[PDB]
Amino acid sequence: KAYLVGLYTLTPTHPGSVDQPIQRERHTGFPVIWGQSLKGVLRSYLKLVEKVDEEKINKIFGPGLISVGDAKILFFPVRSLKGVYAYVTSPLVLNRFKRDLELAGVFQTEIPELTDTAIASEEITVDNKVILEEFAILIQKDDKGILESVVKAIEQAFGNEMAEKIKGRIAIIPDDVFRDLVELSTEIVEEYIPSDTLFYSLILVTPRAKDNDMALIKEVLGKINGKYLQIGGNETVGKGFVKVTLKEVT
Repeated sequence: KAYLVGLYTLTPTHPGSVDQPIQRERHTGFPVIWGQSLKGVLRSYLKLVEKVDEEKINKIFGPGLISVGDAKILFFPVRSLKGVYAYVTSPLVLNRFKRDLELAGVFQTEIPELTDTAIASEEITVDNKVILEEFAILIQKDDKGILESVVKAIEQAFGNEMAEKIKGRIAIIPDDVFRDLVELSTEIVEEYIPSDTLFYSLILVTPRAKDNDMALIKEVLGKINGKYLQIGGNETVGKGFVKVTLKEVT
């Protein structure tokens, strides 16, 4: 079995590997949080905040019994003329997400290719385009209900509160533009991912597990749903606070 994890940054963040740049995928340039880091904060959180038994932890995480994946960006917040900001994703991102769900053992609605046009909520459209920082991006008419199936996916994967926050404020952009945005619209004071970014990660149970272990895992891990964590450097000046969701896949 698999658990799906949502990470919503509440505060500018510099995860893991502070004049050094944030970690990115070698071939895309997308920001990412390594599963090592992530495992770290999850474990240490179950120890220092949840008071879980150290032994239950060693049975689940090691000194293991699960795999904590790299968290990957699903929605990235961008300055938007109409609306104040938009949740920007893209076809590459969405497909990678669908592929990851399939790996988890799971969303069967065709994501459309886009190269020069966007599909967006109406709430952020100045007819007839979405305007994200510099770029004005021409909008195509959503007549396949893609936004509502995506809002639906958000709701099934991260809950009502998250789907609510996002709904009305969503834009699907050409991939290259999305990549430009996430490379050039990072928070600089040095570099941070913005404070309304949404990440997702998989937790996978080993096939050699028995039902007692599955029960153990379900219990311990369920204690992170709806909770607040810190990740990255600069914790004392208010950076890296995130809001975690956890969800048993079917």
